[PDB]
Amino acid sequence: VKPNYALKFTLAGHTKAVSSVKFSPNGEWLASSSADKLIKIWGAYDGKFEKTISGHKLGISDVAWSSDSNLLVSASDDKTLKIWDVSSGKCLKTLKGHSNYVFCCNFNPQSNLIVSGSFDESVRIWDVKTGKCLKTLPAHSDPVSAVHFNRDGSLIVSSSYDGLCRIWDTASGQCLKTLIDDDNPPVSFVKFSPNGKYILAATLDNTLKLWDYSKGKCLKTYTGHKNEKYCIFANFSVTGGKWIVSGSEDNLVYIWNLQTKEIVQKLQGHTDVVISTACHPTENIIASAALENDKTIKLWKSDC
Ligand SMILES: COc1cc(CNC(=O)c2ccc(F)c(CNC3=NCCN3)c2)cc(OC)c1
Repeated sequence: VKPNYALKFTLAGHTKAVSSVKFSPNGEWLASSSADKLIKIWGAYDGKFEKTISGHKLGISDVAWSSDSNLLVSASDDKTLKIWDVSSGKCLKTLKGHSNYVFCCNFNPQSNLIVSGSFDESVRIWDVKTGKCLKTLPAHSDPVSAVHFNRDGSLIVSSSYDGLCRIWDTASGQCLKTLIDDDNPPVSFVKFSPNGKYILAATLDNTLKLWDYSKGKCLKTYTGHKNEKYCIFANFSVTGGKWIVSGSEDNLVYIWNLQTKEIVQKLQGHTDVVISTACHPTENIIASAALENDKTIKLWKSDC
């Protein structure tokens, strides 16, 4: 019915706002990225600081794991992405081509491609092994807020401050569908559901929506949080109860029942906007991270 997430660890070390937290697919790590130009690796279960990964010349707005938990990709204001070997901490490739800040990134499930979105209004598709840019999509007419592959890798969903949500054919780069075709409000985050049938989208009017991709129709709307300014990550929680999880500009983590749309819990503790949340792949564990008045990551655990 409702979860009982409670604060277990607070992870300190970043010196500017945290921008993104992500659990490794094998469950043992949390990665965090920050405006302080650093990636940090933490033990997922005990919050134990593991290492700092450094090399970007300006702040990092997103980081993402490969399917095998061995690689990270980061998106930076230095206009590049970097692919990192987590074990060594070494930068394997620097992905050059965007002409403005890189804001968002993800691997495909095969982990042979990286997709990126930028303030230059484009979506780029990159070959992981060579670091070459395979395609540049003129996807949007304002900064790109999120990019995500579906479960079989054949689709990319993108969102932008231009108000659009578009779905792209990975193989050809051509647009399959414009899911949201408004010019306002900004679409500040999007992500496929784990089975690839639905799309979770945030708009900067304090709204999250669950869309049916195939039918192009809105199935659920989630409200009650504060989101009018920042591109805040949102998540499907699937290890226990089926929830939607999101940060909020009132410094709380919100948890909703996916089916009934009722708020089931609000997690209090951060002292700034909760910009990023992540859900552990096998345990009922949430990671949350906050902006510059706070700069910490918090690990929360639930019995269900
Ligand atoms: C007025 O125009 C704007 C204002 C903005 C406002 N900036 C942010 O919300 C922001 C800044 C730094 C971050 F690290 C993060 C968190 N990172 C992240 N979220 C989803 C993928 N990665 C968010 C954005 C924008 O385009 C994107 C255009």
